[PDB]
Amino acid sequence: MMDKFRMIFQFLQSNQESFMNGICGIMALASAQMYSAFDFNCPCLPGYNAAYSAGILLAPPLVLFLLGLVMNNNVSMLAEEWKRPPGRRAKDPAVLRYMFCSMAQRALWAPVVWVAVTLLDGKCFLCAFCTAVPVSALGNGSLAPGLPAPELARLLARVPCPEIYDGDWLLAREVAVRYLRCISQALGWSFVLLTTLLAFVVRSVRPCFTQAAFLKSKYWSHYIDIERKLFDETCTEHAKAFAKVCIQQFFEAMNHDLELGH
Amino acid sequence: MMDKFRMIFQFLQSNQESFMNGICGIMALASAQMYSAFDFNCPCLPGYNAAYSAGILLAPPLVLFLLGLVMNNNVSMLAEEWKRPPGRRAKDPAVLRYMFCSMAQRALWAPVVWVAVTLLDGKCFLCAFCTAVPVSALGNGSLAPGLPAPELARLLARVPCPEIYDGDWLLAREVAVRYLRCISQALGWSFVLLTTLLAFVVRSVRPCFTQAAFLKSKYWSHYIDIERKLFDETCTEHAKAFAKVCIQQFFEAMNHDLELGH
Amino acid sequence: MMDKFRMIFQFLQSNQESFMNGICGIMALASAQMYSAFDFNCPCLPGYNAAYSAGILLAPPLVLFLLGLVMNNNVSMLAEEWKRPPGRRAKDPAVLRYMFCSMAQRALWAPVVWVAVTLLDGKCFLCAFCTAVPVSALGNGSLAPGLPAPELARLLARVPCPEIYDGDWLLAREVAVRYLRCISQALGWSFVLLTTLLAFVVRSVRPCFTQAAFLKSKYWSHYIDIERKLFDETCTEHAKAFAKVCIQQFFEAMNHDLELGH
Amino acid sequence: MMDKFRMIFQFLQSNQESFMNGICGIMALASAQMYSAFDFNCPCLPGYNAAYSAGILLAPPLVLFLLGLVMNNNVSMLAEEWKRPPGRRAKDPAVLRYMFCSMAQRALWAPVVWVAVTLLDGKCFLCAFCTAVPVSALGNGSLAPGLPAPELARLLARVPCPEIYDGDWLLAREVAVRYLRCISQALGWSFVLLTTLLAFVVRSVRPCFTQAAFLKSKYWSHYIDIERKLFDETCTEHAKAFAKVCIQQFFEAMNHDLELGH
Amino acid sequence: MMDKFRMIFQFLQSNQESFMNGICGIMALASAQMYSAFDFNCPCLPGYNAAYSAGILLAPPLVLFLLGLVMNNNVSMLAEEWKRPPGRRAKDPAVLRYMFCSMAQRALWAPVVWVAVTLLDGKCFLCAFCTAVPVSALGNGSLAPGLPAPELARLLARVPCPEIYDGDWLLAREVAVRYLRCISQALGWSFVLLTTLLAFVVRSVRPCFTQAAFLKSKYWSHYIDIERKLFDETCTEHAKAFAKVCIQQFFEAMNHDLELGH
Amino acid sequence: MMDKFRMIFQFLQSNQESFMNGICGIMALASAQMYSAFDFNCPCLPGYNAAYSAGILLAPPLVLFLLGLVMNNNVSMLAEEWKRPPGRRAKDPAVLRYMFCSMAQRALWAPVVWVAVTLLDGKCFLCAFCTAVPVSALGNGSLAPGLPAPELARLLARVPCPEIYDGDWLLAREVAVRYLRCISQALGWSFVLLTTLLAFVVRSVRPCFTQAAFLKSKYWSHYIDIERKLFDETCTEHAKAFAKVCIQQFFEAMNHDLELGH
Repeated sequence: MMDKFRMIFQFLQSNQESFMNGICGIMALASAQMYSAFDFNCPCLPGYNAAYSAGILLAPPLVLFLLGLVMNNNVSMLAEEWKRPPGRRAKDPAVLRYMFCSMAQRALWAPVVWVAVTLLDGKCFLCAFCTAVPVSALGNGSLAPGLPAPELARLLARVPCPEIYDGDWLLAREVAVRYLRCISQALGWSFVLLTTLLAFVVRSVRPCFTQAAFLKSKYWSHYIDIERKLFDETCTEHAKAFAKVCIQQFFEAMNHDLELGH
Repeated sequence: MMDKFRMIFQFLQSNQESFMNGICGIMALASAQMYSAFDFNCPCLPGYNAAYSAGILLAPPLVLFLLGLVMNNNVSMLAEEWKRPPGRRAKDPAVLRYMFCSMAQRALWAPVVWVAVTLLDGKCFLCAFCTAVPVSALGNGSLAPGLPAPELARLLARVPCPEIYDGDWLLAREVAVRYLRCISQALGWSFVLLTTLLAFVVRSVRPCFTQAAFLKSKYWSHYIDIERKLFDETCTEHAKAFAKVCIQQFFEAMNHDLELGH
Repeated sequence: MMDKFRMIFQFLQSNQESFMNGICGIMALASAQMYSAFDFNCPCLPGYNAAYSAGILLAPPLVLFLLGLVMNNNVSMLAEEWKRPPGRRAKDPAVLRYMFCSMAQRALWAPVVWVAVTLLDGKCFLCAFCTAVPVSALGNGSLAPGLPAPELARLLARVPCPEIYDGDWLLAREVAVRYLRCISQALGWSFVLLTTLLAFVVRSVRPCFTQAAFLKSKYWSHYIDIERKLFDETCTEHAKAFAKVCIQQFFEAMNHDLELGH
Repeated sequence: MMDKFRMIFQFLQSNQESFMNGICGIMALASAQMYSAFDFNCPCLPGYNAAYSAGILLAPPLVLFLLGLVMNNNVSMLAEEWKRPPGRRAKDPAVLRYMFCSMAQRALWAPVVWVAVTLLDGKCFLCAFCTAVPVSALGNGSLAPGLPAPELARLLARVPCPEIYDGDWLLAREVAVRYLRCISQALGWSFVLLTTLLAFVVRSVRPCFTQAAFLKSKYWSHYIDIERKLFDETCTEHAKAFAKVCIQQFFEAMNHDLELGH
Repeated sequence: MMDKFRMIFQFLQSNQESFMNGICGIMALASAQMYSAFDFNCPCLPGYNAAYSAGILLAPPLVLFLLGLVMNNNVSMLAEEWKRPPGRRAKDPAVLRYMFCSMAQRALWAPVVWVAVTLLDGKCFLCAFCTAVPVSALGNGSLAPGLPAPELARLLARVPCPEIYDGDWLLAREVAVRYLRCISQALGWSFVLLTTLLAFVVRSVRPCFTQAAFLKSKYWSHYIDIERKLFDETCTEHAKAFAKVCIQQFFEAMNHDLELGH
Repeated sequence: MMDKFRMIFQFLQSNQESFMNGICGIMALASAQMYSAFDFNCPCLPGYNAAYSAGILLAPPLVLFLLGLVMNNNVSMLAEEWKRPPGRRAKDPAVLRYMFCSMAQRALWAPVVWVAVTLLDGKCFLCAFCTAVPVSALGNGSLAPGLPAPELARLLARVPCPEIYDGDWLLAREVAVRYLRCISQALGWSFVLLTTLLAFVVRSVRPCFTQAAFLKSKYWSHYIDIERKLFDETCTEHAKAFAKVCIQQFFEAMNHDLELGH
C-alpha cells in the first residue's frame, strides 16, 4: 500500500524545484499520501453504505480546500477591506476581484488530486454501489432461485467485507469485485481527462488577466514586504539608543565593585 | 502501525520550512507520532471501559496544552506583571490582553491533532460504547434467547479483546467491530471539518487585531532581544580589563623562571 | 514490480545533469514510474475487454500530453497573439509557426515512454485479444469437442484472471499466456525502433530550422526575462521612498514616549 | 520494542535545535531509549517481586540524577567555596543559593522521564502487585474451591512469566494481565499531568528569581570564560620567545652541516 | 536478479569521475541495468523460438546505437553541411571524415555491453537452440525408443519453460539446461576478448589521427561554444536599453499616484 | 554471496584516498566484485570440465590485463614513436624502455586479484579435478565393487551438481566436496604469498630505476599537460576577435528594428 505515497516520498526526496503550487506540493503531496495510512472499511450493512461512501468524497476534499485559503498570508487583506464600506476601500474592485480569484486557482490543486486518487483504487466506489449489481449477469447458471428482495440486500451488501462473505448463491466473490473496479477506473480517467483539459482553457483564454490590474496588484503585494521588513530597522535602531541609559544603571549600582578583589 | 507516524517522519525529513507553528511542529508532530508507540488496550470488563476510555481523550490532550505555554519564553513577562498591582503595570491591558491571547492560538495546534488522530482509528471509541450495541440489528437470526441483563454485559464487553471473545451468541466478531469503526470515523471528519472552518472565522474577522496594540507589542518583544544581547558586551568588555591584573600575578609569581633552563 | 520504476529512482538519485527534456524528466520519469503503483486488472467478461484495454492506451497518454503544454510558461504568449487579428500581431507567422512547433517536440517525450512501457509488460495487450486465440494451435490433443461459440468466449475470456480460470478444456493456462506475451514484446521493440529512427530524421533534416527566425525567437524569449526581473527593481525602489512618510507616523503617534521610563 | 526509543532516534536525527535541556537531551533521550535494550523479567517467586520491582523505580532514577550534577562544569565552584569558612566566601549566599538551585532544575529532566516511561508500559508495575489480585472478580464461575493461602501465592505469582503459568484455576492469563496494565496506565497519565502542572507554577511564580542576584551570577560565570580563554594567550606568547633559544641549538650542533653534500 | 544492475548502482553511487564515455556511462550503465527489469520468457513452441530469440540480439542493440548519435550535439553540423553541394562546404572532407568517425567510437560503447551481458546469462541463447540438442548424449540409457520427428520438437522445445516440462523421456531437465549455459558462456568470453583486443589495435594504430585535421576540428568545435555564449550578451545588453522606455510608461500611466495616500 | 564484493562496496564507500593503483582500484575493485554477480556452474559431463574450468582462469584474467593498457592515456605516444624508424625517435630507448615497463606494473594489479579470488572459493577448482579423486580414500567401506572405468567417470563427474548427484556408491557428497575445497584453499595462500613476496623484490632492487631516465620521463609527461591546456587559450582568444565581425551582422540585418515598437 506504500506505493501510492512512497512515490512522492522519493519524489519529495528527489529535488527542491517548485513554486507556490510546489508550496501547495508541501500539503497536497501529503494529500496524495495521507490516503495511504488512513484506512478504509465499509460497514457492509444494508443501507449505511451509500451514506458512508459519500462521506469520503465530500468532506475530506472540502477540508483540504479551506485549509488552502487559511494557509496563505493574504485573506486578511481581502477580508479586512471587504467588511469596510465601499468608497473607503483603498483598492478598486478589479484588484479585489482578481486577487480574490488568484486564491482559488492555487487552492484547487489539493481537492482534485484527492478525488482522482480515491477513484483509481475503487475502494471508495466499491462500498457505494454493491447493493445494485445485476446478479443475472455472469451468475454461474443464474435465474434467482426464488430469492426475495430483503435477505438479499443483506446477501449482496457484504461483498467488500471478504472473510464475512455469505457464499456462492448467485455469485462468486472474484466476479462481483473485479467488475466494479473496472467501471470505477473508467471514471478515474474520464474525470482527470476533463479536468486537465479544463486547465487548458483557463490559462489559454482569459478571466481577469487584464494588464492594468495585474500590474497594480503585484506592485501592491510587493509593497507590503518592504513595509514589514523596514519597520524592524527603526525599532532596533530606536531601541538601541534607549537601552544604554538603563543597562549602565545595573553596573555601578550593585556594589560599584566586586568583593573578590584580591 | 508505523504509517500514522512514519509519514511525518520523512515529512520531518522532507525540509526545514516552517514557523512558530512549525516550531510547534517540533512538538505536535511527535504528538502525531507519540500515539504510534504508546499502545492501547482496554480492560474488557463490565463498567471500567467508559471510565477508562475517557482517560485517553482528556488527560493526554490537556498535557500537550500546558506543555505549550511553559515551552515558550513569554509567560514570565505576563506572569510577572499580572501579580503586581494595577497602575504600576508598565503595560496597558490591551497589550496584555492581546499578548496573552496570542499564546493560546499557538498552543492549540497540538490538542486538536491529538483528538482527531485518536478518533480516526476508532480504538479509543471502540472500548467506550461497546456495552450498548443493538444486538438485534444484524444479529444472525436474533431474538435474544432469554438472555438476562447481567452476564450479557460481560458477554458484549469483551468485544475488543480478540482472543478472549466468548462466542457466536447473538453476535459475530466482525460485525460488532466494523460497525463501531464506521460511526467513529464519521465524527473524525465531522469534527475536523468544524474546527478548521472555525479556524477561518478567527483570522477572518478580528478579536484583538487592533493596529494600535499590535504595534506596541512587536516593538516591545523586539526590545527585550537587544537588551539581553547587548548586556553581554559590557560584561566581557568590563571583565577583560579586570583579568589582566590577576593573571599576570600567576606569572612571575611561581618561580619567576623555569628550572628547565639548559 | 518495483523494478520498472525503482530504476529511475536511483537514476533520479544518480545526478542532476539534464535539460528541458530533463525538466520533462521531472514528469515523464514519474510516467515511467506512475505505471508501477497504478494497478491493472481486466474484467474477464465476454466483450468488455476490448473496450477496457483501449482505455489504457489512449486516455493516460493523452493526459500526459496536455499536461506538457500547460506545464511550460509560453502558451499564453502564443494564445494571446493568436486570438488577436492579423496585422496587429507583433510577431511574424514564422516566429509563431516555429515557436508553436517547439512546444510539441518537448511534450512528446512523455507520451511515447508510456506506450512502450505498457507494451513490454504485455498486461495491456493480454486482456485485449485473449478472446481470439487459435485454440487448435498447441491444444493438447485438440479438435474442439463439439464446443459452441457462446459459452466458450466466457471460457477463453477468463484467461488473465488466474484463480478464476475454468479449466483444461482445450487449453492450459501457461500456454495461452506466455504466447500472448511473446507477440506483445515484438511490437514493443518494433515500435520503439520506428520512433527513435524517426527521431533521427527530424533533427537531421529540417522543418523550420531557418537561421532567420530562430534568431528572432531566442532574442525575444530572452527579452521577456529582463523585463520581468527589472520591473521589480523600480517598484521596491519607488516604494521605499513612500514608506518613510507613514511608518514614521506610527512612531511619535502612539504616546511619543514609553510609560516604562524608570 | 524499538518504538519507544526509535522515535527519539529520528527525532535526534531530526534537527539540532535545543538548549541546556537539549544538552540534557544528549543524556535523557538515551534515558528514553536506554530502557529499550535493558530487558526486564521478574523472578515470579512468592515474595521477591515486591522487593525486586522497587529496584527499578528508585535506583536507576537516582543514578540519572547524580549523573546530572557531575556532568555539568559548575559543582567545583560551589563545592570549593562551601567548604571554606563564611566571610572568606567571595560570593553572597544569594548567588550561592540561586546558582545551587539552578543545578537541580536542569538535572530533574532525566529522572521524571524515566519514571513515566516505565509506568506506561506497565511491566514495572505488573510484577509488583500481582500477588494481590481479587481473584473472585471476573473469575469464570469463581468461589475459591477450598484453596489455601500458601500454594496460591505460588499460583498467582507466576502470572507475568508466560510459558511457566500454572493454569486455569480461578484465572485465565489474559484477564489477570490486561487489567493490571489498565490501572498502571492510569497512574502514568495522572502522574505526568501533576508534574507538568507543577512545572507551571515554578516558572510562573518565583523562588529566587531576584533581579539583583541573577545579574551578579551571569556576569560571574561569563567572567570565568574569558579568564581561561585568555590565559592560553600569554603562555603560547611567552613560550614562543623561549623556544628560539633552544631549537637553534639543535641546528648547528649536530654536525653544522650534512655529509650528503655532493 | 538485482546483481547484474545493482553493481553499477553503487558504482554509479561510487564517484563522479569519467568522460564522454562516462557521459555514455549515463546511458549504457542503464543498458547494463535495463536488462535487469526487462523480463525474458520464450514461447516454448516448435518454430517461433529461433525467430524470437534473434529479436533480442539485434533490435535492442540497434536502438541503443541510434540513440547515441541523436543524443550528442553534433550531427546537425555534419547533416547540414553534407546535404549542401560540394565546394560551398566550409569544411574539408578530412575534418568531415574524421569528425564523422569520432561519432561512432563514442556510440559503440553501448551496443557491445548489451551483447555481452545477454550472452553471459545464457537465457537469450537457451531458447534459441534447444530444438537441436543431441538427445543421445547423456540420455540416461538412451536409444530414441521409436520417437518420431514431430511430437518430439514439441517435446524438446519446452525445455526452458520449467513447470510445463513434459517429462523424463530421453531427458532430465537439469542436464539439457546446464549444458546450454556452458556453451553460451564460452562465446561470452571468446567474444568480449576479441572485441577488447580489437579496441587495442584501433587506438594503437591510426585511422584518421592526422595531426593536421585533428587541430582544425578541436579549434572549430571550440569556436561554436564562444559564439553561442557571446550572442546572449549583446541581446541582454541591447534589450536592457530598450525596456526602460516602456516600463516607465506603466508607472505614471495608471493614476500617477495611489489612492491609498493617507 | 554478497560478502566477497559488499566488502569493497563500503570500502569504496569508506573514503577517497588512493593513487593510480587506486585509479586501478576503480576497475579491479569491480574485478573483486564482478565475480560476485557472474555465476558459475559446470557441465558435470565426462570430459568437458577440464576444458571448461581452464576457461575461467585464463580468459577473464587476460581481458582485465588488456583493458589496463588501453585504459591509460599513454600507449599512443609509445605506439606512435615505435612504428617510426630509429634515429627519428625524439626519445632514447631508455625513456622508452622505462616508460613502457611502467605500464605493466600498473596493469598487473587486476589480473592477480582475479586469480586469487577465484581460487579461495574453490568453485573454479572443484569442477576441474573431480574426475580423479581417490575413491578408496575415505570411502565408507570401499573396495570398488567391480566398478568399470566408463560409467564411473559419469558417476564421479556429477559431484558439483548437487541435486543431480547419483548416489552413495563409493562416496558421499559431503566428503568428496570439503576435501577439494581444502586443497584449493592451500594454493590460494601459497600463491598470494609468492606473488606479494615477489612484489618485494621488485621495488627493493631495481629494473630500470636509473636516476637519469626517470628524470627525463616525468619532465616529458609533465610537458604534454601544459601543451594541451595552453593551446585552448590561443583558440578561445583568437576566436573571440573573430566572432564580433559576424554576430553584429545578425543584428542590424534582420529589420534594423522591431515591429513591436509601441
